Amino acid sequence: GMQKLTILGATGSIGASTLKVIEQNPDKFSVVALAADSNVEKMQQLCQRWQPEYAVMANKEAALRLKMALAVLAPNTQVLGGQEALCYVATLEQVDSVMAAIVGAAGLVPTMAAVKAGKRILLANKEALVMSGQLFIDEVEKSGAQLLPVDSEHNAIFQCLPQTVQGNLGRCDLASQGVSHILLTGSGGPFRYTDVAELEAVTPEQAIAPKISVDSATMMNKGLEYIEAKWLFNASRDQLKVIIHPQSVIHSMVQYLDGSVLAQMGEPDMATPIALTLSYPERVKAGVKPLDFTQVGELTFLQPDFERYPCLALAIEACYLGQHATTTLNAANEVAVAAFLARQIKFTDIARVNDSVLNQVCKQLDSLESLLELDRMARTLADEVVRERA
Amino acid sequence: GMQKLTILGATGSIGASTLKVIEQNPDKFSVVALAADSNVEKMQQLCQRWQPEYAVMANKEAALRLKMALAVLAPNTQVLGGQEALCYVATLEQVDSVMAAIVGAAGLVPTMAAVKAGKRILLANKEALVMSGQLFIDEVEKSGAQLLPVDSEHNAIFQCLPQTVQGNLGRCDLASQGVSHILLTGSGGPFRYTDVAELEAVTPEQAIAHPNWSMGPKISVDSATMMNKGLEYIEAKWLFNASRDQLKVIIHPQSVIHSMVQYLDGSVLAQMGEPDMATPIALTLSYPERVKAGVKPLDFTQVGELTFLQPDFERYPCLALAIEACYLGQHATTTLNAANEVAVAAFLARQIKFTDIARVNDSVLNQVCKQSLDSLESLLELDRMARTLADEVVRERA
Repeated sequence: GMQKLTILGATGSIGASTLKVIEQNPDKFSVVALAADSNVEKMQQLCQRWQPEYAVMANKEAALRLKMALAVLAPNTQVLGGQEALCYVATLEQVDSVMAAIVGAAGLVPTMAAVKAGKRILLANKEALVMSGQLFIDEVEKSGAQLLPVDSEHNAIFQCLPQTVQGNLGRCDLASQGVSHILLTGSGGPFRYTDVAELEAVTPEQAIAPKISVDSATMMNKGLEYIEAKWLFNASRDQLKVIIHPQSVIHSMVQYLDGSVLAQMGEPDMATPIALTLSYPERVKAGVKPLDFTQVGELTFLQPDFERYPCLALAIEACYLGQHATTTLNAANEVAVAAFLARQIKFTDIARVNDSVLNQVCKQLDSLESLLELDRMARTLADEVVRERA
Repeated sequence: GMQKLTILGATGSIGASTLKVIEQNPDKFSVVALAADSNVEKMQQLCQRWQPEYAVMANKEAALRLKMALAVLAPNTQVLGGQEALCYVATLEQVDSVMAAIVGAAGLVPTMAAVKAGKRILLANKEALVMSGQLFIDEVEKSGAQLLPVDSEHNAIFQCLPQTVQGNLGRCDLASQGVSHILLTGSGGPFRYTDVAELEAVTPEQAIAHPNWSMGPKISVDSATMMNKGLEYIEAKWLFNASRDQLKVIIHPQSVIHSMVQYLDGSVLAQMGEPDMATPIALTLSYPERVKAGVKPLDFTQVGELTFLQPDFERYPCLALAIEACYLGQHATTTLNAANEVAVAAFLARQIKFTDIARVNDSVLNQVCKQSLDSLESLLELDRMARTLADEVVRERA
């Protein structure tokens, strides 16, 4: 039958890619609610095109402006505002799936509301597993919600795993389904061939080839992905390897016990992984062409050097320590990057800030509230370490 | 519980790879019968190690020599000889799976006997589908036998396909499980970068060199002409029920990727691994589970660069013939396969040039299908007729 969707985070690239898949499959997917942060203009255009039952701005002042516009552009769309309203559209009885694409800590509560209601969760918020991995997996178990990862690397891993593990994410023992290890691939960022010595002098201009760009450059992006993969797939440290693949044609791979490797490849378009999150276990047209082997060029592989990418080592370390450490590390890194971009600290100080803060905190029963509180503490400590370094 | 095996073709590399996997999993697999053609020395050593209930030599004279060697060294091994005995061990009530690794046309009857008995078939004979695809698929359907492909390409495709297709091979509509197409992958052979003009003069030595897998002379030459990929195309049609829109061919020179499947959402699944036949075998034995195969995980720090090319039909005319033969049906694929056996043997005998292989294949195929209810017997007969014609065309070329 028709699958009914709420899209949390409708005005960014993920939202757009989701809508493109839905546009290719009007017989299968129906948009009940669209929700966003504060890009009212884009949201007006989308409510006009999609005429959803509900439209929600996270910001109440932004909601008011949208309401005025939709009196005219989408008169049958009920406009709402605030966090409560995000939870309300994420938990509607008629809704089957929730694209959880509101980014940052503000995404936690609405995503979790969808989990507690037993929805299918198309997970495109990093914070849910980076900050609150154990909570999320427990609440998913308790409600019977289905979790499907949107992000490219996770989605590729998901596709490369057997059906038995796919249907029971975060609870299968991987060794028992024949998995030796997961190969999380990444481009290595723009400093992949740069001599370690030259990293000290790197500028924000160079690092950007904004926040997510700097994370690419440090491989903190991959670290956070590693942490998420641990929770999504219940992988131990022996089961999770990071491989640099500079061309990003392969999006990730799984090594099996018999020697077999499965890899997922394709054109660089988020509609591909999204489309599977919506259609699983079936497949649908995504508006993405088949891979052109005439243009992929050479594929190569490198082992990450932890001297080049110290943030990657920290994230791996933090992962073994648990939720408190991953929350701490994620928070500290937001502050550290903001400081680098503000010119206050060198590129290589990002890891130093992260490393001090992490060491300070972990030298000493969780909720989303207590973890947000730790996130704030960690930020305060990072502000102080940033000061020591200027 | 314990899976019971008959191995047809125990003394070659496939047999050895199968026995390596079994040796890693004594709690899961047990060998009921071993069968071979005339390598008594190797069979004696294997019967001594495995002490199977039955040992069969295809050649009755060889069976007699084995029987004498085994009286004491393997006293509980009943030794048998001939074709009837191959069918008997392939159809035993206690046997669950049959590694069908007897190569050539001689493999047809025993492999078919296992099919008709409803066994799990670990298919490692090309001829079953190249010569008699339609027959095999129909008999598999009737008996409830399971076909699991051993060959590297097919096994990779199998792994890149969804569980629903995997459990119902040759019966599923591929479009309906989201498949756009299968990408059949080949190395391109040692002449992949060679100018077409220089192909005329190439030698057997050149044709056999720098291989990514261990292969005998014939299969190596087929790799050089891309006849290998053509035959595999024909098999893939029967095995996956793939239409003319669903089967493509691509060159991947390093043979790290073994095959790939393109899906409707843009997603491509690829199977990769060390060039060790224990990997695909192991899955044919363990499916839907997995087992240790004695093969190391792939080391991505040593695979080097992966690249892709497109086959040029001027460099690979056999590939065009195979595709054409596939559209024409069983008679044409049987004819082509037979003609190519003769043509390659002639090239290796230094009677014809490398580029005469396609010319011989092309004449023979044209002659037969210009001039117009199948059985294994009638298809063997066509194979012999096509061989006679190929012998004649080889003579014209020397």
